[PDB]
Amino acid sequence: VNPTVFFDIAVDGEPLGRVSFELFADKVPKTAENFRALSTGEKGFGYKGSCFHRIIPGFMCQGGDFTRHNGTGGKSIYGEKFEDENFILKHTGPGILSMANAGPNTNGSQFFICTAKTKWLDGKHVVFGAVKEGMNIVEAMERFGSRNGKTSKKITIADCGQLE
Ligand SMILES: [Mg+2]
Repeated sequence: VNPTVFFDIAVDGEPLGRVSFELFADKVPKTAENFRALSTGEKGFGYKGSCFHRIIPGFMCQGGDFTRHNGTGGKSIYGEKFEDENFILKHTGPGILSMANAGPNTNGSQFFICTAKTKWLDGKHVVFGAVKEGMNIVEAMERFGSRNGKTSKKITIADCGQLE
């Protein structure tokens, strides 16, 4: 069954709300497993405490760089980076969870949550999940972003893990 993960989002250290995702392990097991493990923190490193360093209203919220917190870092549980598992799922609208990357086969730990349909990313970024609960919290997060993605407040993952 597809695992479910949650993020407890905070603004400047204050709780904002919880966001949960369903990970499509049935279609992209390797990619889903990477995100799941990073969320539980079972490997000794992960998303807990990291921030969303790039938030662009009307486009997406990007995070996952738990090593450099600026988009230059992050790593997977399979090594620094791993292959594009497949492009079965498309960016069909708000709530889509997809892997950020630096070109073909450079998936690490960085990911983004779409806040709109972004078809031009199809075939370029691997989609592996979708917001299940808390899409309103994701939209709320946009209020702290900007055209170039720079955030006006510190948006962090105060806590995360696996549900169900
Ligand atoms: Mg992949």
